[PDB]
Amino acid sequence: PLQLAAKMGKAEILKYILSREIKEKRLRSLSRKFTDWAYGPVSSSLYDLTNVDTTTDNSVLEITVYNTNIDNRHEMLTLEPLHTLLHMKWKKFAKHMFFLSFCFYFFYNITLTL
Amino acid sequence: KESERIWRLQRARTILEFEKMLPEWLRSRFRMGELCKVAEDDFRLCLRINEVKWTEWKTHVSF
Amino acid sequence: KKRIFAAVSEGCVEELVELLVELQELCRMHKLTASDTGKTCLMKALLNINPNTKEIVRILLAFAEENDILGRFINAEYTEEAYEGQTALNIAIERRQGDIAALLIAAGADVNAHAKGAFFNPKYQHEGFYFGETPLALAACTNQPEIVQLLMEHEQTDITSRDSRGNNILHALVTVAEDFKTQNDFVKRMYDMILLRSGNWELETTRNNDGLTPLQLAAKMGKAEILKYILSREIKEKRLRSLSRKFTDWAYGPVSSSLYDLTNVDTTTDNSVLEITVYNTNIDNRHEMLTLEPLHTLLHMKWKKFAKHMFFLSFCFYFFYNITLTLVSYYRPRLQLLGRMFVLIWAMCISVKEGIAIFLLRPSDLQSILSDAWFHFVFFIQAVLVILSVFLYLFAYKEYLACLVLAMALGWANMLYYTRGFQSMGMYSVMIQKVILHDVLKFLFVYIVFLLGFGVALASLIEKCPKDNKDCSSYGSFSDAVLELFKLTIGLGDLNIQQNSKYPILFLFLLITYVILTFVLLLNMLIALMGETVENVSKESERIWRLQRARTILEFEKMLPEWLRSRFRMGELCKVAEDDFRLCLRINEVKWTEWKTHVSF
Amino acid sequence: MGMYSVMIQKVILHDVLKFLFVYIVFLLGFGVALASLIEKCPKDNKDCSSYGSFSDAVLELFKLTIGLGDLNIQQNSKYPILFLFLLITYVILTFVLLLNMLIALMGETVENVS
Ligand SMILES: C=C[C@](C)(O)CCC=C(C)C
Repeated sequence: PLQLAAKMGKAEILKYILSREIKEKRLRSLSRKFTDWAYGPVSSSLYDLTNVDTTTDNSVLEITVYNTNIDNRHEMLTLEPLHTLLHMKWKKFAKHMFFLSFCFYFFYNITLTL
Repeated sequence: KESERIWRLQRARTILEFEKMLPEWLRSRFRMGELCKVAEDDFRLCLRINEVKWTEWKTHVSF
Repeated sequence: KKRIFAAVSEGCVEELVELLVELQELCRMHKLTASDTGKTCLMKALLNINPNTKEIVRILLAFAEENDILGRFINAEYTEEAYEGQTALNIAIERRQGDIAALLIAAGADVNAHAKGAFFNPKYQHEGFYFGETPLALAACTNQPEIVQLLMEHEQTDITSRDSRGNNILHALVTVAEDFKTQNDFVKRMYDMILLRSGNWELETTRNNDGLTPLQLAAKMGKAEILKYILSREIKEKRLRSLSRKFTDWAYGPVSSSLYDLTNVDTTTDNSVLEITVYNTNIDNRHEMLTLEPLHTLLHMKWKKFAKHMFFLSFCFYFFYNITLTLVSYYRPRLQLLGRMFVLIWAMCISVKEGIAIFLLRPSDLQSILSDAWFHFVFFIQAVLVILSVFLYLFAYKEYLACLVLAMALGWANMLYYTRGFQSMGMYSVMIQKVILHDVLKFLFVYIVFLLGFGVALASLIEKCPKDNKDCSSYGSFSDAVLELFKLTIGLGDLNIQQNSKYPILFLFLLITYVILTFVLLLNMLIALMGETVENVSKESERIWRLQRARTILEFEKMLPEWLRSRFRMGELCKVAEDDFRLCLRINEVKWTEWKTHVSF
Repeated sequence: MGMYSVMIQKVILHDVLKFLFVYIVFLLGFGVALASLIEKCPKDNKDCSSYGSFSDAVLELFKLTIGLGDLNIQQNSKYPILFLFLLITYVILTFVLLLNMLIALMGETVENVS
């Protein structure tokens, strides 16, 4: 149902499931977000990436990034567990490699011109 | 006001494409380790997030 | 040890009443804390306020006072590299719990406990939470009126206490405000309540470690509503009349005579509020803050008394210098040496005047090269061009003509800086400086990419002419092809066919593709970009022009010498009745709309 | 047609005049620079230079402002690179900046005027 809500385009259901916090001890296992500590305006949320990170098959991030044809894939991509995942993925890698690809293509194009 | 969505989605698709380009041995850049809070085999693989909401806190504390 | 922690984590009262019966029997110093970060069970009970919170902390403090340790570890220290300064009272006040905080205060806690830490003193706003690092300022920051009344109505509450940053309570209240009013602001009313309840003037005279009062701090940080409240703070009570800045001398229907205070507002002291609010454009909120009455009338009357005749004098001097620079080159031999020396004297004067300015500026104002920093560069370049061209003129060189021609071509285009006097042309000039750096640069980069890509393709498509006279090909090099493509980009011609190219169809196809990409795509979407930009700019450029004129007024004020700065404001009040140290300003302002609305109901 | 006529009388006095003043400033500044850049012709027949006076340079700059021509190079100028650079700068400032923001100004004016 998580991947189905991401693929079909239901933004509010995906937002609710990805940030589902239950404070009851009996139903704590049915949760994905845990607040480690809260201090005024700051908060330490422990989000769950069981099927969200693109390490499994047909992950939620890959599903929500490769289905542009429904057009609702930015208000859905701006959700916290996806937005911070893409941002930190872009910080750790996929940015030095993007500049490396640009440098290789620039050298190839200038040596094709010369 | 709409092209910002398309540029952000294009950059996200570029990030995912570069992620898929990496080999299996180089994909050791995974997320935070186990919770240990599940207390049943600790099969979870979570992510630490320290997010700030100054506007939401100001509105909540105002009332 | 962990049993008590598990008891306080989820509020297991029965577990703790069993533990306080079992533990002390084995006891007959007690390391009840976590022994690694200093987190005692008091905090661990108080981060998560479970429904059973009163009795558990009550019996815990009863066990503490039974062992004669209640007065020892009540001010427990969260000794960790991030916090390093937390106590039980701080967490109790934060968690919106006043009863427990009242019980802790009655039992005896550290009222003035500095919570000095790296997380508590963030480098930026988003890095952490800053609340003044004191329980009193924390109670005032997190909208807790009952708790801050309890904290202030105490004996050893150090109200005039400054934390590691040197911030007072009012500095902390300023730093936690908002640039725009949310219509439900509590920091302003808590500032008001704290000011009236305690402190006369030393509470607001205390300076930050940066050297700022709460007034200057509110002006620098960008808090417009707090600055508006302080600059127009009127108290009608005789006991608290001294804590006021605006006094209404007389009111007559819609007109009013407000006696505003300029103790630290006029730019006669060091780091004044007017200079602070006019030299910090990078926060962008410096026109709705500059439009406040004690600043707006100050800038207007400063512009009336001076800084307007001097602006016209500067324009006249630059106009005469530019016209006598033009007439020297145009009337040059292929009697009038006074002009030929006036250019040298004025170029040297403006060169050193721009050199000291180029050395005294900060790198912060160079962002987006909009905050009156580009014009200094162009003025300095023109000045150095004139003197260097004169230097090569005296040395009997040859390159003096090129430098002097560029100098006078730059000088006539530099007269657009002096158009700030008029509002209608000021809008046009600020639009010039905005669109050249926002939309024209991107189009220029894209078109340059499309130029040097098609330029080398057409240049490499055609070989040399059979006669080798370089006339039958019209594209014999890269520079020639670049110029010939740009000429047809303008629309002048030279797009005909049969240019000795071995592939006339491909050459024609590339020319048509370049024509489409430039004339139909880039030259048209440039229209799109500014067209969308101006609809947002036409109501925003007024702020930039007014701020530029205000910065010009302040710069001309700083230019005046000490003896000529006798144009100060109105004299002493004599109403303070204590040494009459005030230096106020008479203001007769009219509010017909406000009076009509007030009298209508 | 009354709407068209009142729009004529409004925009000529509101937007066209400011653009005309700015462009005239940019014309007589570049006009004397290019006129002073080139000396007299060696044959002294006033045909190899094409910029022999201020009025000639003003007319020849305005002609290429319209888009008629006469922007070619090697006009007997002692500094052909500087002359070309000044011509390109004038072309940018007129065709790309002033002629385009004039479009911006009436474009914003008419939405309030109509
Ligand atoms: C307004 C400042 C400008 C646009 O850089 C003028 C440039 C003119 C030259 C270099 C001759």
